[PDB]
Amino acid sequence: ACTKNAIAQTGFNKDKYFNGDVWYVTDYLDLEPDDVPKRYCAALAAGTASGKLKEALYHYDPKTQDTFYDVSELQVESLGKYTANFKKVDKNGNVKVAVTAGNYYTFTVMYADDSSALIHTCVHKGNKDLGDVYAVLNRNKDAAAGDKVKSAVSAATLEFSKFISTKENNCAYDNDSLKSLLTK
Ligand code: HEM
Repeated sequence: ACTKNAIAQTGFNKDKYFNGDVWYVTDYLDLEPDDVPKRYCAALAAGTASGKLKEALYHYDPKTQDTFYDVSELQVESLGKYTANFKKVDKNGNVKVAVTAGNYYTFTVMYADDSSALIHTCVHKGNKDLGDVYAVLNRNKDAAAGDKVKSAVSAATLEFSKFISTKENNCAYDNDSLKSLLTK
């Protein structure tokens, strides 16, 4: 279950964030115990495609090899806060699981600059009961979190020391498929 109304960044620059490029998750914080694996790889691309706000997601469990992509058209709740009915797709955008009512996530951009971001997401997926997940993003998949984003974690009244790193999982990403999925 989700419990947080995350506050969007003051002055959030949507066109910079949603520029069609890839963001890598470098660190995350799951508020529910035992909710997701400790070891994981995730990335996304975010952009406008033929006038529509879109996100493409990639998840990979480096131990099980469980892999999945998603694409969504984002709807706007307020600047920096979005809702999105996700469809699971293959890497080429072919639909594996259609959009369904009740399958959606919310997405709040709590901090962003050109190279780093802090987001909150609340995923709703039928009968599961996932909780709040915060993620530190970087444009560079290997970047250690810098002072701007770490300060934003503190300003959200969170402890960066509790975030789990994705860096020791040998994560490798198909950047091309994330970018192309934005159109699908
Ligand atoms: C930008 C950050 C993220 C977003 C927006 C996001 C969103 C989602 C969405 C929409 C799904 C359901 C997809 C589908 O069924 O088609 C999902 C599933 C999942 N995510 Fe994430 N995710 C993010 C990061 C992470 C991270 C960092 C982890 C680390 C463990 C993670 C673990 C999982 C797991 C284990 C599932 C499968 C849940 C299940 O079906 O039992 N996610 N995520």
